[PDB]
Amino acid sequence: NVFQLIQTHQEKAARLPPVEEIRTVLDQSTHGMLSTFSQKHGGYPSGSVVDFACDADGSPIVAVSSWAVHAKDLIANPKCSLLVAKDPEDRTDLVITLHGDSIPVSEKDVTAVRTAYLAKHPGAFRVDFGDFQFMRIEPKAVQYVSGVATTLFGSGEFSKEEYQTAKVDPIAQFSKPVASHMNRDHAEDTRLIVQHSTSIPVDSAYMLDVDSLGFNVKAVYQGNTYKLRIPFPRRAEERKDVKTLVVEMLQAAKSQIKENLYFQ
Amino acid sequence: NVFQLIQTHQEKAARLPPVEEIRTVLDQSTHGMLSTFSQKHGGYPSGSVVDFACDADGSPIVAVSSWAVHAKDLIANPKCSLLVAKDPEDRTDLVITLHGDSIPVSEKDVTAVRTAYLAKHPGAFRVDFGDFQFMRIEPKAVQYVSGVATTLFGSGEFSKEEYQTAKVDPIAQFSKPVASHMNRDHAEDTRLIVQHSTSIPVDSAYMLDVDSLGFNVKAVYQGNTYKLRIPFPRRAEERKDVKTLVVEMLQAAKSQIKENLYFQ
Ligand code: NI
Ligand code: NI
Ligand code: NI
Ligand code: NI
Repeated sequence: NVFQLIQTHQEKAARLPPVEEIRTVLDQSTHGMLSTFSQKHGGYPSGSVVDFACDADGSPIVAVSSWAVHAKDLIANPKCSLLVAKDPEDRTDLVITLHGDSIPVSEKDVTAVRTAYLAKHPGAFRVDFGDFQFMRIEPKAVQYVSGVATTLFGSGEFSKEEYQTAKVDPIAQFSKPVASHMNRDHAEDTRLIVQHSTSIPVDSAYMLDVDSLGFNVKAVYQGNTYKLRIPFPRRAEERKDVKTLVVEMLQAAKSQIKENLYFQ
Repeated sequence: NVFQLIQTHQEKAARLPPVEEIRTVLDQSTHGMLSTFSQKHGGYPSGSVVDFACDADGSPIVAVSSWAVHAKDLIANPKCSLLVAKDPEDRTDLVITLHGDSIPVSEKDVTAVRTAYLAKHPGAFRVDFGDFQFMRIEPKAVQYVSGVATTLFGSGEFSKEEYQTAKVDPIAQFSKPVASHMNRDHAEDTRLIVQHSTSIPVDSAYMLDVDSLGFNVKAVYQGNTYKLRIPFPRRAEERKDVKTLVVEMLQAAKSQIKENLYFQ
Protein backbone atom coordinates (compact mmCIF):
# COMPACT_ATOMS: atom_id res chain seq x y z
CA ASN A 1 0.00 0.00 0.00
CA VAL A 2 1.56 3.31 -1.27
CA PHE A 3 -1.10 5.73 0.24
CA GLN A 4 1.27 6.17 3.24
CA LEU A 5 3.84 7.53 0.69
CA ILE A 6 1.61 10.46 -0.45
CA GLN A 7 0.02 11.03 3.05
CA THR A 8 1.76 14.47 3.31
CA HIS A 9 0.71 15.73 -0.20
CA GLN A 10 -2.88 14.45 0.39
CA GLU A 11 -2.93 16.35 3.75
CA LYS A 12 -1.89 19.60 1.88
CA ALA A 13 -4.38 19.19 -1.08
CA ALA A 14 -6.80 22.22 -1.20
CA ARG A 15 -10.11 21.32 0.55
CA LEU A 16 -13.06 23.32 1.89
CA PRO A 17 -12.53 24.56 5.46
CA PRO A 18 -14.06 21.97 7.90
CA VAL A 19 -17.27 23.94 8.79
CA GLU A 20 -17.97 24.48 5.02
CA GLU A 21 -17.20 20.78 4.30
CA ILE A 22 -19.70 19.73 7.08
CA ARG A 23 -22.34 22.34 5.92
CA THR A 24 -21.94 21.16 2.26
CA VAL A 25 -22.00 17.35 2.94
CA LEU A 26 -25.15 17.74 5.12
CA ASP A 27 -26.79 20.01 2.47
CA GLN A 28 -26.05 17.36 -0.25
CA SER A 29 -27.15 14.31 1.90
CA THR A 30 -30.71 12.80 1.54
CA HIS A 31 -30.78 10.17 4.33
CA GLY A 32 -29.18 9.45 7.70
CA MET A 33 -29.53 7.54 10.97
CA LEU A 34 -31.76 9.19 13.56
CA SER A 35 -31.20 8.48 17.30
CA THR A 36 -34.29 9.17 19.44
CA PHE A 37 -35.38 8.62 23.02
CA SER A 38 -39.01 8.24 24.16
CA GLN A 39 -40.73 7.40 27.45
CA LYS A 40 -42.58 4.05 27.07
CA HIS A 41 -39.59 2.37 25.33
CA GLY A 42 -37.93 0.59 28.33
CA GLY A 43 -35.29 3.34 28.75
CA TYR A 44 -33.65 2.22 25.43
CA PRO A 45 -32.56 4.94 22.98
CA SER A 46 -33.44 3.89 19.42
CA GLY A 47 -32.07 4.25 15.91
CA SER A 48 -33.96 4.53 12.60
CA VAL A 49 -33.06 5.32 8.95
CA VAL A 50 -34.78 8.53 7.80
CA ASP A 51 -34.91 10.60 4.63
CA PHE A 52 -34.32 14.36 5.12
CA ALA A 53 -33.65 17.62 3.25
CA CYS A 54 -31.66 20.47 4.83
CA ASP A 55 -33.48 23.84 4.77
CA ALA A 56 -31.52 27.00 3.72
CA ASP A 57 -30.15 27.34 7.33
CA GLY A 58 -28.93 23.67 7.20
CA SER A 59 -31.71 22.28 9.52
CA PRO A 60 -32.71 18.76 8.39
CA ILE A 61 -36.41 18.57 7.48
CA VAL A 62 -37.86 15.09 8.16
CA ALA A 63 -41.30 13.87 7.00
CA VAL A 64 -42.27 11.89 10.15
CA SER A 65 -45.06 9.23 10.08
CA SER A 66 -46.71 8.59 13.50
CA TRP A 67 -46.52 4.88 12.33
CA ALA A 68 -42.69 4.84 11.70
CA VAL A 69 -41.08 2.60 14.37
CA HIS A 70 -38.70 4.75 16.45
CA ALA A 71 -38.68 7.76 13.99
CA LYS A 72 -42.24 8.57 15.27
CA ASP A 73 -40.44 9.48 18.60
CA LEU A 74 -39.53 12.88 17.00
CA ILE A 75 -43.28 13.93 17.03
CA ALA A 76 -43.26 14.22 20.86
CA ASN A 77 -39.55 13.83 22.02
CA PRO A 78 -37.64 16.70 20.42
CA LYS A 79 -34.07 15.80 21.56
CA CYS A 80 -32.43 13.62 18.88
CA SER A 81 -29.26 13.10 16.83
CA LEU A 82 -28.83 12.60 13.05
CA LEU A 83 -25.77 10.66 11.81
CA VAL A 84 -24.64 11.08 8.19
CA ALA A 85 -21.80 8.87 6.90
CA LYS A 86 -20.41 10.33 3.58
CA ASP A 87 -19.64 6.62 2.68
CA PRO A 88 -21.39 4.20 5.10
CA GLU A 89 -18.89 1.27 4.57
CA ASP A 90 -15.49 3.12 4.77
CA ARG A 91 -14.83 3.42 8.57
CA THR A 92 -11.96 5.94 7.89
CA ASP A 93 -14.38 8.26 5.93
CA LEU A 94 -16.21 11.41 7.27
CA VAL A 95 -19.05 10.81 9.78
CA ILE A 96 -21.12 13.83 10.86
CA THR A 97 -23.36 13.89 13.98
CA LEU A 98 -25.89 16.72 14.52
CA HIS A 99 -27.48 16.95 18.00
CA GLY A 100 -30.70 18.96 17.84
CA ASP A 101 -34.33 19.59 18.76
CA SER A 102 -37.20 18.52 16.42
CA ILE A 103 -39.67 21.45 15.89
CA PRO A 104 -42.99 20.92 14.02
CA VAL A 105 -43.13 22.99 10.79
CA SER A 106 -45.95 25.62 11.36
CA GLU A 107 -49.02 25.54 9.00
CA LYS A 108 -47.68 28.79 7.32
CA ASP A 109 -44.30 27.19 6.33
CA VAL A 110 -45.70 23.72 5.21
CA THR A 111 -45.96 24.68 1.46
CA ALA A 112 -42.51 26.45 1.52
CA VAL A 113 -40.96 23.43 3.42
CA ARG A 114 -42.83 20.79 1.27
CA THR A 115 -41.42 22.53 -1.89
CA ALA A 116 -37.84 22.61 -0.40
CA TYR A 117 -38.10 18.86 0.56
CA LEU A 118 -39.21 17.85 -3.00
CA ALA A 119 -36.05 19.63 -4.41
CA LYS A 120 -34.00 16.75 -2.78
CA HIS A 121 -36.50 13.77 -2.93
CA PRO A 122 -38.09 14.36 -6.38
CA GLY A 123 -40.78 11.59 -6.47
CA ALA A 124 -42.20 11.89 -2.93
CA PHE A 125 -45.94 12.82 -2.38
CA ARG A 126 -46.59 10.10 -5.09
CA VAL A 127 -49.66 9.19 -2.88
CA ASP A 128 -49.91 12.07 -0.30
CA PHE A 129 -47.67 14.20 2.05
CA GLY A 130 -50.79 14.64 4.30
CA ASP A 131 -49.85 11.15 5.76
CA PHE A 132 -46.71 12.74 7.44
CA GLN A 133 -45.74 15.53 9.93
CA PHE A 134 -42.83 17.81 8.74
CA MET A 135 -40.29 18.25 11.54
CA ARG A 136 -37.28 20.56 11.42
CA ILE A 137 -34.19 19.43 13.51
CA GLU A 138 -32.77 22.70 14.91
CA PRO A 139 -29.09 21.91 15.63
CA LYS A 140 -27.51 22.49 19.08
CA ALA A 141 -24.11 20.95 18.16
CA VAL A 142 -22.48 19.48 15.02
CA GLN A 143 -19.57 17.00 15.48
CA TYR A 144 -17.45 15.16 12.87
CA VAL A 145 -14.76 12.44 12.76
CA SER A 146 -12.65 11.52 9.67
CA GLY A 147 -9.65 9.29 8.71
CA VAL A 148 -9.94 10.09 4.93
CA ALA A 149 -10.84 13.84 4.52
CA THR A 150 -8.41 14.33 7.48
CA THR A 151 -7.14 12.13 10.37
CA LEU A 152 -5.06 14.28 12.80
CA PHE A 153 -7.31 17.31 12.01
CA GLY A 154 -10.05 14.67 11.47
CA SER A 155 -12.27 15.58 14.42
CA GLY A 156 -14.12 18.70 15.45
CA GLU A 157 -17.34 20.37 16.50
CA PHE A 158 -19.35 23.49 15.72
CA SER A 159 -22.00 25.54 17.51
CA LYS A 160 -25.42 26.15 15.95
CA GLU A 161 -24.24 29.70 15.00
CA GLU A 162 -20.95 28.47 13.38
CA TYR A 163 -22.83 25.80 11.36
CA GLN A 164 -25.74 28.05 10.30
CA THR A 165 -23.43 30.94 9.14
CA ALA A 166 -21.18 28.54 7.09
CA LYS A 167 -21.82 28.66 3.30
CA VAL A 168 -22.78 25.58 1.24
CA ASP A 169 -20.11 25.36 -1.53
CA PRO A 170 -22.07 26.53 -4.63
CA ILE A 171 -20.32 24.02 -7.02
CA ALA A 172 -21.14 20.90 -4.88
CA GLN A 173 -24.76 20.72 -6.21
CA PHE A 174 -23.23 19.84 -9.67
CA SER A 175 -21.41 16.75 -8.21
CA LYS A 176 -23.78 14.04 -9.57
CA PRO A 177 -24.07 15.42 -13.19
CA VAL A 178 -20.31 16.22 -13.47
CA ALA A 179 -19.18 12.88 -11.93
CA SER A 180 -21.86 10.97 -13.97
CA HIS A 181 -20.51 12.47 -17.20
CA MET A 182 -16.82 12.03 -16.38
CA ASN A 183 -17.28 8.43 -15.24
CA ARG A 184 -19.46 7.48 -18.30
CA ASP A 185 -17.60 9.24 -21.19
CA HIS A 186 -14.15 10.37 -19.81
CA ALA A 187 -12.98 7.70 -17.27
CA GLU A 188 -9.47 7.47 -18.84
CA ASP A 189 -9.15 11.29 -18.63
CA THR A 190 -9.92 11.06 -14.85
CA ARG A 191 -7.30 8.27 -14.62
CA LEU A 192 -4.55 10.42 -16.35
CA ILE A 193 -5.43 13.51 -14.19
CA VAL A 194 -5.22 11.40 -10.97
CA GLN A 195 -1.84 9.90 -12.03
CA HIS A 196 -0.43 13.45 -12.72
CA SER A 197 -1.90 14.86 -9.45
CA THR A 198 -0.81 12.01 -7.12
CA SER A 199 2.11 10.26 -9.04
CA ILE A 200 0.32 6.89 -8.50
CA PRO A 201 -0.28 5.23 -11.91
CA VAL A 202 -3.80 4.13 -10.85
CA ASP A 203 -5.74 1.40 -12.78
CA SER A 204 -8.89 3.59 -12.67
CA ALA A 205 -10.33 6.69 -10.94
CA TYR A 206 -14.12 7.03 -10.37
CA MET A 207 -15.14 10.60 -9.56
CA LEU A 208 -17.14 10.78 -6.34
CA ASP A 209 -18.00 14.43 -5.48
CA VAL A 210 -16.86 17.91 -6.64
CA ASP A 211 -16.56 21.31 -4.92
CA SER A 212 -15.14 24.74 -5.90
CA LEU A 213 -11.56 23.58 -4.95
CA GLY A 214 -11.39 20.10 -6.61
CA PHE A 215 -12.84 16.61 -6.64
CA ASN A 216 -12.58 13.31 -4.78
CA VAL A 217 -11.94 9.95 -6.50
CA LYS A 218 -12.08 6.31 -5.59
CA ALA A 219 -8.99 4.90 -7.35
CA VAL A 220 -7.63 1.31 -7.64
CA TYR A 221 -3.89 0.46 -7.79
CA GLN A 222 -2.60 -3.16 -7.69
CA GLY A 223 -5.70 -4.61 -5.94
CA ASN A 224 -6.10 -1.75 -3.35
CA THR A 225 -8.77 1.00 -3.35
CA TYR A 226 -7.67 4.59 -2.42
CA LYS A 227 -9.85 7.68 -1.74
CA LEU A 228 -7.85 10.62 -3.15
CA ARG A 229 -8.34 14.42 -3.10
CA ILE A 230 -7.63 15.99 -6.54
CA PRO A 231 -7.36 19.78 -6.25
CA PHE A 232 -8.14 22.09 -9.19
CA PRO A 233 -5.32 24.42 -10.43
CA ARG A 234 -7.45 27.24 -8.89
CA ARG A 235 -10.95 27.75 -7.44
CA ALA A 236 -13.95 27.17 -9.76
CA GLU A 237 -16.20 30.31 -9.54
CA GLU A 238 -19.12 28.98 -11.70
CA ARG A 239 -20.43 25.63 -13.01
CA LYS A 240 -18.75 26.28 -16.44
CA ASP A 241 -15.30 26.69 -14.73
CA VAL A 242 -15.39 22.93 -13.73
CA LYS A 243 -15.06 21.68 -17.36
CA THR A 244 -12.38 24.39 -18.06
CA LEU A 245 -10.27 23.29 -15.05
CA VAL A 246 -10.70 19.53 -15.86
CA VAL A 247 -9.53 20.14 -19.47
CA GLU A 248 -6.54 22.25 -18.18
CA MET A 249 -5.62 19.37 -15.82
CA LEU A 250 -5.81 16.81 -18.61
CA GLN A 251 -3.67 19.07 -20.90
CA ALA A 252 -1.06 19.47 -18.09
CA ALA A 253 -0.93 15.65 -17.60
CA LYS A 254 -0.49 15.09 -21.38
CA SER A 255 2.20 17.87 -21.59
CA GLN A 256 4.16 16.21 -18.73
CA ILE A 257 3.99 12.80 -20.54
CA LYS A 258 5.22 14.33 -23.87
CA GLU A 259 8.10 16.30 -22.28
CA ASN A 260 9.30 13.18 -20.41
CA LEU A 261 9.37 11.35 -23.80
CA TYR A 262 11.34 14.30 -25.38
CA PHE A 263 14.01 13.86 -22.64
CA GLN A 264 14.07 9.97 -22.98
CA ASN B 1 -40.84 -1.36 -14.08
CA VAL B 2 -41.88 -5.08 -14.28
CA PHE B 3 -41.07 -6.03 -10.59
CA GLN B 4 -44.77 -5.40 -9.80
CA LEU B 5 -45.55 -8.20 -12.35
CA ILE B 6 -43.59 -10.91 -10.41
CA GLN B 7 -44.49 -9.49 -6.91
CA THR B 8 -46.58 -12.65 -6.14
CA HIS B 9 -43.90 -15.21 -7.25
CA GLN B 10 -41.19 -13.23 -5.35
CA GLU B 11 -43.44 -13.30 -2.22
CA LYS B 12 -43.71 -17.16 -2.54
CA ALA B 13 -39.93 -17.78 -3.22
CA ALA B 14 -38.44 -20.06 -0.45
CA ARG B 15 -36.70 -17.91 2.23
CA LEU B 16 -35.48 -18.53 5.78
CA PRO B 17 -38.21 -18.02 8.41
CA PRO B 18 -38.00 -14.38 9.70
CA VAL B 19 -36.30 -15.13 13.09
CA GLU B 20 -33.63 -17.25 11.27
CA GLU B 21 -33.20 -14.51 8.60
CA ILE B 22 -32.68 -11.88 11.42
CA ARG B 23 -30.34 -14.25 13.43
CA THR B 24 -28.31 -15.00 10.23
CA VAL B 25 -28.03 -11.38 8.92
CA LEU B 26 -26.88 -10.17 12.40
CA ASP B 27 -24.41 -13.10 12.67
CA GLN B 28 -22.95 -12.20 9.20
CA SER B 29 -22.84 -8.37 9.84
CA THR B 30 -19.56 -6.64 10.99
CA HIS B 31 -20.70 -3.03 11.63
CA GLY B 32 -23.82 -1.10 12.58
CA MET B 33 -25.15 2.15 14.04
CA LEU B 34 -25.18 2.31 17.83
CA SER B 35 -27.70 4.59 19.64
CA THR B 36 -26.63 5.50 23.19
CA PHE B 37 -27.78 7.84 25.94
CA SER B 38 -25.51 9.31 28.63
CA GLN B 39 -25.95 11.86 31.42
CA LYS B 40 -23.70 14.90 30.69
CA HIS B 41 -24.77 15.04 27.00
CA GLY B 42 -27.55 17.71 27.17
CA GLY B 43 -30.34 15.09 27.19
CA TYR B 44 -29.51 14.23 23.50
CA PRO B 45 -29.38 10.54 22.52
CA SER B 46 -26.42 9.93 20.20
CA GLY B 47 -25.50 7.75 17.24
CA SER B 48 -22.10 6.26 16.30
CA VAL B 49 -20.81 3.72 13.74
CA VAL B 50 -19.30 0.68 15.50
CA ASP B 51 -17.67 -2.58 14.46
CA PHE B 52 -19.06 -5.71 16.20
CA ALA B 53 -19.04 -9.53 16.10
CA CYS B 54 -22.01 -11.59 17.31
CA ASP B 55 -21.09 -14.24 19.92
CA ALA B 56 -22.55 -17.80 19.55
CA ASP B 57 -25.81 -16.62 21.29
CA GLY B 58 -26.09 -13.70 18.77
CA SER B 59 -25.03 -10.95 21.27
CA PRO B 60 -22.98 -8.26 19.47
CA ILE B 61 -19.49 -7.91 20.96
CA VAL B 62 -18.16 -4.33 20.62
CA ALA B 63 -14.55 -3.24 21.30
CA VAL B 64 -15.30 0.12 23.03
CA SER B 65 -12.61 2.85 23.37
CA SER B 66 -13.21 5.28 26.30
CA TRP B 67 -12.06 7.92 23.67
CA ALA B 68 -14.71 7.02 20.99
CA VAL B 69 -17.18 9.95 20.75
CA HIS B 70 -20.65 8.66 21.73
CA ALA B 71 -19.72 4.90 21.51
CA LYS B 72 -17.79 5.38 24.83
CA ASP B 73 -21.32 5.86 26.40
CA LEU B 74 -21.66 2.01 26.40
CA ILE B 75 -18.88 1.74 29.11
CA ALA B 76 -21.20 3.28 31.76
CA ASN B 77 -24.75 3.54 30.17
CA PRO B 78 -25.81 -0.02 29.33
CA LYS B 79 -29.15 0.71 27.57
CA CYS B 80 -28.52 1.07 23.81
CA SER B 81 -29.74 0.04 20.35
CA LEU B 82 -27.78 -1.38 17.38
CA LEU B 83 -29.14 -0.78 13.85
CA VAL B 84 -27.98 -3.03 10.99
CA ALA B 85 -29.11 -2.20 7.44
CA LYS B 86 -28.50 -5.25 5.11
CA ASP B 87 -27.97 -2.58 2.33
CA PRO B 88 -27.60 0.95 3.82
CA GLU B 89 -28.78 2.82 0.63
CA ASP B 90 -31.90 0.75 -0.37
CA ARG B 91 -34.70 2.16 1.89
CA THR B 92 -36.99 -0.82 0.94
CA ASP B 93 -34.31 -3.35 2.16
CA LEU B 94 -34.17 -5.15 5.59
CA VAL B 95 -33.30 -2.98 8.63
CA ILE B 96 -32.79 -4.75 11.98
CA THR B 97 -32.87 -2.97 15.38
CA LEU B 98 -31.65 -4.75 18.55
CA HIS B 99 -32.47 -3.06 21.89
CA GLY B 100 -30.16 -4.34 24.62
CA ASP B 101 -27.93 -3.85 27.65
CA SER B 102 -24.11 -3.55 27.29
CA ILE B 103 -22.32 -5.92 29.77
CA PRO B 104 -18.51 -5.79 30.24
CA VAL B 105 -16.84 -9.08 29.16
CA SER B 106 -15.38 -10.62 32.43
CA GLU B 107 -11.55 -11.15 32.64
CA LYS B 108 -12.16 -14.97 32.26
CA ASP B 109 -14.00 -14.61 28.87
CA VAL B 110 -11.65 -11.90 27.34
CA THR B 111 -9.40 -14.45 25.47
CA ALA B 112 -12.46 -16.52 24.30
CA VAL B 113 -14.30 -13.28 23.23
CA ARG B 114 -11.13 -11.68 21.67
CA THR B 115 -10.67 -14.91 19.58
CA ALA B 116 -14.39 -14.87 18.50
CA TYR B 117 -14.14 -11.13 17.52
CA LEU B 118 -11.00 -11.74 15.35
CA ALA B 119 -12.96 -14.46 13.40
CA LYS B 120 -15.07 -11.54 11.92
CA HIS B 121 -12.51 -8.61 11.89
CA PRO B 122 -9.31 -10.48 10.83
CA GLY B 123 -6.67 -7.67 11.05
CA ALA B 124 -7.67 -6.04 14.36
CA PHE B 125 -5.19 -5.96 17.36
CA ARG B 126 -2.64 -4.76 14.67
CA VAL B 127 -1.35 -2.43 17.51
CA ASP B 128 -3.14 -3.68 20.71
CA PHE B 129 -6.65 -4.80 21.94
CA GLY B 130 -5.57 -3.61 25.47
CA ASP B 131 -6.60 -0.05 24.23
CA PHE B 132 -10.34 -1.16 24.25
CA GLN B 133 -13.04 -2.58 26.63
CA PHE B 134 -15.02 -5.60 25.20
CA MET B 135 -18.75 -5.09 25.76
CA ARG B 136 -21.45 -7.64 25.00
CA ILE B 137 -24.93 -6.20 24.03
CA GLU B 138 -27.42 -8.61 25.65
CA PRO B 139 -30.63 -8.20 23.60
CA LYS B 140 -34.00 -7.35 25.22
CA ALA B 141 -35.90 -7.01 21.89
CA VAL B 142 -35.10 -7.48 18.17
CA GLN B 143 -37.27 -5.60 15.60
CA TYR B 144 -37.10 -5.57 11.77
CA VAL B 145 -38.71 -3.71 8.84
CA SER B 146 -38.42 -4.71 5.13
CA GLY B 147 -39.86 -3.73 1.69
CA VAL B 148 -37.55 -6.15 -0.25
CA ALA B 149 -37.22 -9.44 1.76
CA THR B 150 -40.96 -8.88 2.52
CA THR B 151 -43.30 -5.83 2.64
CA LEU B 152 -46.73 -6.90 4.03
CA PHE B 153 -44.99 -9.52 6.26
CA GLY B 154 -42.06 -7.03 6.27
CA SER B 155 -42.19 -6.08 9.95
CA GLY B 156 -41.85 -7.99 13.18
CA GLU B 157 -40.19 -8.41 16.54
CA PHE B 158 -38.66 -11.14 18.67
CA SER B 159 -37.95 -11.64 22.38
CA LYS B 160 -34.42 -12.34 23.64
CA GLU B 161 -35.39 -16.06 23.98
CA GLU B 162 -36.85 -16.30 20.41
CA TYR B 163 -33.72 -14.62 18.92
CA GLN B 164 -31.17 -16.58 20.99
CA THR B 165 -32.80 -20.01 20.22
CA ALA B 166 -32.98 -19.27 16.42
CA LYS B 167 -30.26 -21.05 14.35
CA VAL B 168 -27.78 -19.18 12.12
CA ASP B 169 -28.23 -20.73 8.63
CA PRO B 170 -25.05 -22.87 8.27
CA ILE B 171 -24.61 -22.11 4.49
CA ALA B 172 -24.70 -18.26 4.93
CA GLN B 173 -21.03 -18.13 6.10
CA PHE B 174 -20.06 -19.24 2.49
CA SER B 175 -21.84 -16.18 0.94
CA LYS B 176 -18.72 -14.07 0.16
CA PRO B 177 -16.60 -16.92 -1.40
CA VAL B 178 -19.54 -18.37 -3.42
CA ALA B 179 -20.78 -14.94 -4.64
CA SER B 180 -17.14 -13.79 -5.30
CA HIS B 181 -16.57 -16.83 -7.52
CA MET B 182 -19.90 -16.68 -9.35
CA ASN B 183 -19.61 -12.95 -10.02
CA ARG B 184 -15.92 -13.20 -11.20
CA ASP B 185 -15.99 -16.39 -13.38
CA HIS B 186 -19.72 -17.29 -13.96
CA ALA B 187 -21.70 -13.98 -14.23
CA GLU B 188 -23.51 -15.10 -17.43
CA ASP B 189 -24.53 -18.37 -15.69
CA THR B 190 -26.10 -16.27 -12.85
CA ARG B 191 -27.85 -14.17 -15.55
CA LEU B 192 -29.37 -17.31 -17.30
CA ILE B 193 -30.45 -18.83 -13.91
CA VAL B 194 -32.16 -15.53 -12.90
CA GLN B 195 -33.96 -15.28 -16.29
CA HIS B 196 -35.26 -18.92 -15.91
CA SER B 197 -36.26 -18.37 -12.22
CA THR B 198 -38.01 -14.97 -12.66
CA SER B 199 -38.91 -14.85 -16.46
CA ILE B 200 -37.25 -11.37 -16.64
CA PRO B 201 -34.49 -11.43 -19.31
CA VAL B 202 -32.15 -9.39 -17.07
CA ASP B 203 -29.02 -7.61 -18.48
CA SER B 204 -26.96 -8.94 -15.53
CA ALA B 205 -27.34 -10.57 -12.09
CA TYR B 206 -24.74 -9.97 -9.33
CA MET B 207 -24.99 -12.52 -6.52
CA LEU B 208 -25.33 -10.83 -3.13
CA ASP B 209 -25.77 -13.45 -0.35
CA VAL B 210 -26.57 -17.21 -0.15
CA ASP B 211 -28.38 -19.40 2.40
CA SER B 212 -29.50 -23.07 2.53
CA LEU B 213 -32.70 -22.21 0.50
CA GLY B 214 -31.28 -20.00 -2.32
CA PHE B 215 -29.53 -16.75 -3.12
CA ASN B 216 -30.28 -13.06 -3.60
CA VAL B 217 -29.22 -11.05 -6.69
CA LYS B 218 -29.04 -7.44 -7.71
CA ALA B 219 -30.22 -7.56 -11.35
CA VAL B 220 -30.53 -4.81 -14.02
CA TYR B 221 -33.27 -4.76 -16.71
CA GLN B 222 -33.74 -1.79 -19.11
CA GLY B 223 -32.07 0.81 -16.81
CA ASN B 224 -33.75 -0.39 -13.53
CA THR B 225 -32.09 -2.34 -10.67
CA TYR B 226 -34.11 -5.20 -9.02
CA LYS B 227 -33.30 -7.20 -5.84
CA LEU B 228 -34.55 -10.74 -6.56
CA ARG B 229 -34.81 -13.93 -4.46
CA ILE B 230 -33.61 -17.03 -6.41
CA PRO B 231 -34.63 -20.23 -4.60
CA PHE B 232 -32.67 -23.48 -5.00
CA PRO B 233 -34.56 -26.54 -6.38
CA ARG B 234 -34.25 -27.92 -2.79
CA ARG B 235 -32.41 -27.10 0.47
CA ALA B 236 -28.57 -27.19 0.42
CA GLU B 237 -27.44 -29.44 3.37
CA GLU B 238 -23.64 -28.81 3.03
CA ARG B 239 -21.27 -26.30 1.37
CA LYS B 240 -20.70 -28.75 -1.58
CA ASP B 241 -24.50 -28.88 -2.29
CA VAL B 242 -24.40 -25.14 -3.34
CA LYS B 243 -22.31 -25.80 -6.51
CA THR B 244 -24.48 -28.92 -7.27
CA LEU B 245 -27.73 -26.91 -7.04
CA VAL B 246 -26.29 -23.96 -9.09
CA VAL B 247 -25.20 -26.38 -11.87
CA GLU B 248 -28.68 -28.09 -11.79
CA MET B 249 -30.32 -24.65 -12.13
CA LEU B 250 -28.10 -23.70 -15.05
CA GLN B 251 -28.83 -27.09 -16.76
CA ALA B 252 -32.61 -26.55 -16.25
CA ALA B 253 -32.36 -23.03 -17.79
CA LYS B 254 -30.40 -24.39 -20.81
CA SER B 255 -32.87 -27.34 -21.23
CA GLN B 256 -35.82 -24.89 -21.28
CA ILE B 257 -34.06 -22.75 -23.96
CA LYS B 258 -33.33 -25.85 -26.17
CA GLU B 259 -36.88 -27.29 -25.89
CA ASN B 260 -38.41 -23.91 -26.82
CA LEU B 261 -36.16 -23.92 -29.96
CA TYR B 262 -37.29 -27.54 -30.77
CA PHE B 263 -40.94 -26.32 -30.75
CA GLN B 264 -40.14 -23.12 -32.82
NI1 NI C 1 -38.28 -0.50 19.69
NI1 NI D 1 -18.02 14.90 -22.53
NI1 NI E 1 -22.01 14.67 21.16
NI1 NI F 1 -15.81 -21.86 -11.36
